[PDB]
Amino acid sequence: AVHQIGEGGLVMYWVTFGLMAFSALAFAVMTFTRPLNKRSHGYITLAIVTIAAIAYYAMAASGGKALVSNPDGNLRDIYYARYIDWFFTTPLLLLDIILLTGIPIGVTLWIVLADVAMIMLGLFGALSTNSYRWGYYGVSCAFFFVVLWGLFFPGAKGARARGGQVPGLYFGLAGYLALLWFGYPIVWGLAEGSDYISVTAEAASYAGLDIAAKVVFGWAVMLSH
Amino acid sequence: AVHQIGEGGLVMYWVTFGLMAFSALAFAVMTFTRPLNKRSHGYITLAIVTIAAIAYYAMAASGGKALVSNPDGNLRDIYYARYIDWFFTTPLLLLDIILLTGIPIGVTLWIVLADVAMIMLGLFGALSTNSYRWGYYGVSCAFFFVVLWGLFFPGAKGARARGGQVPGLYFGLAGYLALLWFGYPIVWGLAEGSDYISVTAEAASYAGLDIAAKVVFGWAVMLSH
Amino acid sequence: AVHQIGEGGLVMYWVTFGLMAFSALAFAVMTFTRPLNKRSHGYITLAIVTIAAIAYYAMAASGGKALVSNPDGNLRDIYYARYIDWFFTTPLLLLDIILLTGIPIGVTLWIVLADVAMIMLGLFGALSTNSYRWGYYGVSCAFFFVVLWGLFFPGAKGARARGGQVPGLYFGLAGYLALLWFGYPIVWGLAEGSDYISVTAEAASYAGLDIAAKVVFGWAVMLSH
Ligand SMILES: CC(C)CCC[C@@H](C)[C@H]1CC[C@H]2[C@@H]3CC=C4C[C@@H](O)CC[C@]4(C)[C@H]3CC[C@]12C
Ligand SMILES: CC(C)CCC[C@@H](C)[C@H]1CC[C@H]2[C@@H]3CC=C4C[C@@H](O)CC[C@]4(C)[C@H]3CC[C@]12C
Ligand SMILES: CC(C)CCC[C@@H](C)[C@H]1CC[C@H]2[C@@H]3CC=C4C[C@@H](O)CC[C@]4(C)[C@H]3CC[C@]12C
Ligand SMILES: CCCCCCCC/C=C/CCCCCCCC(=O)OC[C@@H](O)CO
Ligand SMILES: CCCCCCCC/C=C/CCCCCCCC(=O)OC[C@@H](O)CO
Ligand SMILES: CCCCCCCC/C=C/CCCCCCCC(=O)OC[C@@H](O)CO
Ligand SMILES: *C/C=C(C)/C=C/C=C(C)/C=C/C1=C(C)CCCC1(C)C
Ligand SMILES: *C/C=C(C)/C=C/C=C(C)/C=C/C1=C(C)CCCC1(C)C
Ligand SMILES: *C/C=C(C)/C=C/C=C(C)/C=C/C1=C(C)CCCC1(C)C
Repeated sequence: AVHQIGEGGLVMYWVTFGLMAFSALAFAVMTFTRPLNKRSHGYITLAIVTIAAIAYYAMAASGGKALVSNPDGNLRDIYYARYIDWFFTTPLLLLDIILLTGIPIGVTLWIVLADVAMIMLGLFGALSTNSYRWGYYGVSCAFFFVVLWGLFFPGAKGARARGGQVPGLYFGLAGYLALLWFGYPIVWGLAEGSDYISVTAEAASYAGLDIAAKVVFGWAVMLSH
Repeated sequence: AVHQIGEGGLVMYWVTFGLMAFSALAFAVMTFTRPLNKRSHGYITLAIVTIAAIAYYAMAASGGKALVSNPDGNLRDIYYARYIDWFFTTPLLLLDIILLTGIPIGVTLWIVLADVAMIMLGLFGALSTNSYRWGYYGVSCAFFFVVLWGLFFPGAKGARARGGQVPGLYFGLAGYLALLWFGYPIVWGLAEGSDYISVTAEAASYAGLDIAAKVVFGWAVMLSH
Repeated sequence: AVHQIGEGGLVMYWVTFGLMAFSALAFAVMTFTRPLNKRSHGYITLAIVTIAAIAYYAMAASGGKALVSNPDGNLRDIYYARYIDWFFTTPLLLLDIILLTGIPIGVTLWIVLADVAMIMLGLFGALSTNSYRWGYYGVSCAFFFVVLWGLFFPGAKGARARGGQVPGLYFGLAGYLALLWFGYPIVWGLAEGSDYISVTAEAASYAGLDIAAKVVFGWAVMLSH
């Protein structure tokens, strides 16, 4: 069988595009308002939703996908565009909260590299036509746990060391992030991995997560400067 | 119909390759002549024409293209190689003149990111098989205007603030750049966009522009240190 | 004919994967042992064998390759994955020894860029379906010689200037590196270039070289801190 997106998925792509694009314009206003030395979280958060807006437009316009054979015998549309999005946006999301903590660049570096490895191995698993897809998935899950360790140990120490409003903002955003980001490997296991849920279900599920992880998250970042 | 390059286009690729490659060797001599602390514009300008030489060789040797369906029903050879070129060379061209101005890195950053977005969205539009090609094009045109705003407002302020020979060199190069770079979205509208002009006409038109934007421009940069 | 890997090549991929992966875990232990300010060669060497482990897994799992027409009339499986590996790992290998020398960043920059050009032009040659493959190869060989010049002239001067244990370590590693890295364009000439040796012979030959260039080399780096 050929498993591709339905109407419900395409509308979710357009809805999600609109949310990201609106957020991008808003955050551009809010950022270029602020003085040059105060723009860091602005630039980062703007870049997150701008890149996601570009990816969502692409997917809504029937780009950024390729039909890939799953070992169950179906051809499934793999939205490689989402991984390109995540390659830039997930390190940016992490930096948005890591920058609160003042930890050394050396520590931040291995957290973001654990994150890019996570995404890249997911991509490779998604483009695999065979059972070795699951080795990619499992090692990527290990790297996700490296990222979480980074957030809840050295990152957390940094935030508590700074004190003031930093711990509340950091633990609030990091706790939300940590819990939310578990949605992604779950959806992947069900979608690109096992070809169990429909591509519409996949698209809608990743869209909901992306709205939570970028729109909700981003507005929270932007509204607490 | 299948729209591909003719002989006139391939010779223009070889001619343009020769011009870039000659310029690269010359600029390598001129740069490694100069002392380590004086090499910046040298390295940048060398990199521009070296990368363009590699891209032009590739296209002359029948690489860097894929046949893509245009909604008019023709298959058109899209030279994705040129966009890979532009991804590196257009930020480098901008840096070549932005470095004259001493503006903050924060400003330079959003100018180059506006530029990379411009190129990338052009690529996506070029690889699109449907009418959403024009949304890519229009937003990319907006980003081009962001780049020009960067050059003619903060960049321009920086140059005038420095004074001396900087304003004359900056406004001369930036004015030439600004006007010349309008050629690209015009050609694209006629070529990758609408499939209106032949691929030979496309190749020749982008070649002429590239010779002006890199060979002429580069020699002007290199001959005013 | 269709030239693809046999069993001997796939086992060599798994063996090589195991060696890289073991080395990655070991080097992770050794690096996160050391204090934050002493981790540079650790991080670099860890990254080398981690990336190679990912590439070798991919190739062992039948990814990272595409069938490409050689002008001799055969279709040959080109392992583009190896070039993606080399794009990151060969600059990292160079930095691992260049960091001993204290030379200016400006010099290190053109050495690594000569190296990335070398790899990229090899990739382009490998993906070429025609005789222009050899122009890519020859220019890439020139860039290899640029890299070696970098190592044996400014890099070497830096090392001798520092003195102490640096010259012995630098010249030992650089001499080994220089000689060993000649294996790659030889194998390429025989494999991706001319389609003369089998893909199994290719895989085994690049694996042997990679084990020498990353496992042996990496253990030597890690065991001389
Ligand atoms: C910023 C840089 C370093 C990384 C971002 C670019 C990466 C993630 C991009 C660049 C080119 C992309 C690939 C180009 C072409 C295809 C063909 C299709 O059948 C499957 C997806 C696949 C294979 C893409 C996957 C994502 C990709 C690998
Ligand atoms: C330096 C990094 C971050 C960016 C530069 C690399 C980008 C622009 C390159 C990497 C791989 C490239 C893609 C790889 C394969 C194909 C297949 C072809 O049918 C259409 C072009 C397309 C899709 C290429 C377009 C350009 C591309 C996306
Ligand atoms: C870190 C960034 C800047 C560079 C690393 C990414 C580059 C080297 C990667 C990104 C996408 C890759 C390409 C994507 C798709 C294909 C299709 C296949 O038929 C031939 C290989 C080819 C064409 C790949 C070659 C390597 C590639 C170009
Ligand atoms: C048919 C479908 C079935 C496929 C099943 C495969 C699923 C595999 C799941 C993987 C579990 C995650 C493994 C990860 C286990 C932890 C590894 C680790 O070292 O990371 C933590 C530290 O680095 C922190 O410092
Ligand atoms: C059949 C072919 C017809 C297709 C027509 C589509 C062409 C669309 C053209 C686009 C016009 C350019 C829109 C750009 C308008 C300006 C947007 C903007 O905000 O940028 C300026 C500021 O950022 C500066 O600070
Ligand atoms: C059928 C197969 C036959 C194909 C033959 C093609 C092989 C071509 C081989 C290339 C030889 C290498 C050329 C390289 C020659 C040196 C060029 C150079 O300037 O580099 C050195 C300096 O930069 C150092 O500072
Ligand atoms: C805006 C997008 C976000 C926050 C995306 C996050 C994605 C992840 C946390 C993905 C994780 C994955 C794994 C842990 C294993 C398998 C592949 C995944 C990439 C989807
Ligand atoms: C050496 C190459 C140069 C200076 C190339 C410049 C290219 C541009 C200014 C391209 C601009 C584009 C748009 C404004 C919209 C549509 C896509 C374009 C990429 C060709
Ligand atoms: C761990 C991997 C290593 C050290 C790979 C090294 C690869 C090279 C030195 C490759 C060189 C090449 C040329 C000089 C010309 C033709 C293409 C090559 C890429 C294989």
